[PDB]
Amino acid sequence: MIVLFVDFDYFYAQVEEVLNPSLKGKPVVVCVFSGRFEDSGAVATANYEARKFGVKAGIPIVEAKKILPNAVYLPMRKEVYQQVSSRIMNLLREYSEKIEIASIDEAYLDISDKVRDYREAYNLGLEIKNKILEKEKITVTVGISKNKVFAKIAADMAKPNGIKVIDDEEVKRLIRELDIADVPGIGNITAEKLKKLGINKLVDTLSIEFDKLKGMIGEAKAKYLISLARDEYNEPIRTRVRKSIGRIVTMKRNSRNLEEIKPYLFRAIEESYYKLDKRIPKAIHVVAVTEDLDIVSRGRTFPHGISKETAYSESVKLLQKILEEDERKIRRIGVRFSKFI
DNA sequence: TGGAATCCTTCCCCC
DNA sequence: GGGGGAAGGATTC
Ligand SMILES: Nc1ncnc2c1ncn2[C@H]1C[C@H](O)[C@@H](COP(=O)(O)OP(=O)(O)OP(=O)(O)O)O1
Ligand SMILES: [Ca+2]
Ligand SMILES: [Ca+2]
Repeated sequence: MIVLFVDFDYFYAQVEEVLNPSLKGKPVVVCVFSGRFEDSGAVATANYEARKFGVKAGIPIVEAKKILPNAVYLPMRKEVYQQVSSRIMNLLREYSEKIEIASIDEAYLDISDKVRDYREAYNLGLEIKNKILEKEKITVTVGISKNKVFAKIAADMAKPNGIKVIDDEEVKRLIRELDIADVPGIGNITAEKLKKLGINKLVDTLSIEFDKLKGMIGEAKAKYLISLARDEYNEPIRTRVRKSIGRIVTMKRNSRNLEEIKPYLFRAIEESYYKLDKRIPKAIHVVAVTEDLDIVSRGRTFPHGISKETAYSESVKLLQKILEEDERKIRRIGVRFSKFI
């Protein structure tokens, strides 16, 4: 099996660059302004000229501004990047039918049939990078290996504007060599839990009683890691299905007054129902980010779909449960819909 | 900030 | 005991 993975370089900033080419060469910061004070919000992403000074996804816009007061700061336009995304995904379909769209900027391809080895794959690699650059003026990084996980690791190593092959000899090398934190699916919380068990490299996973692993990081993530370390990971490329739709918004001020929270909640419902587009959910969840940035949710599944009218009334009940059961103020409020007919 | 998948624990109903 | 589904969270990208 041969998997080819594509990650679109600094994606939101690059689209902004493409749509306004004068940006190129400058540091560009795509921001999610939250509207509480001037420059409240976070950075969605930044191009490389900004990242090399620490300006990156996650940091507050006020912090980015302190480091690069003269960078170019743009509000995020998700819809635009999304439409550009779709176009690029279409290009890749013309290279394989088996395609796993992982994110707005990530896709895996099963090119087992279309190619014979890591020479030919490298070429198809370049064919694709070039086609996407030609048709869309967008640079991407390509990772190629024996399974998804490694395909992605290859890309991470080779970015930006790279293309990289992790063969079999390297796979075996990285199983011993690679820091387990750099393995997809392993965040700060799992990486620290693995340190406490002495797992610092993928191979260490074999020096443990399976139940102690399951006991710590959970069963599924334990099997994941073990199969990887055993050169045995082999999950297939599959169409991912939209299972949930929603939208959460930031309120100007933290609050506990019901009538103060409702309009944000209603706006959240509205945007969500538009996004549904002929989809009909039987589940609603009201989600709230408390003032200490903790996340509380109350929900309900119906035996039928939910009309906009029903969602309005039910969301207020769930919002009321939340207030009744959590004493903190609400920072962010919103909804998810799920269990589509 | 923020969308959404996947997972995990718990509770519950009931053969 | 365990299938089976909900609910509320935890974790990740
Ligand atoms: N923490 C975040 N907050 C908001 N949006 C994000 C965040 N991280 C990523 N995104 C968005 C914007 C990104 O361009 C896009 C893809 O993320 P990602 O693949 O990790 O990096 P990137 O596209 O910005 O470039 P690169 O992979 O070269 O670092 O999704
Ligand atoms: Ca990318
Ligand atoms: Ca990591």
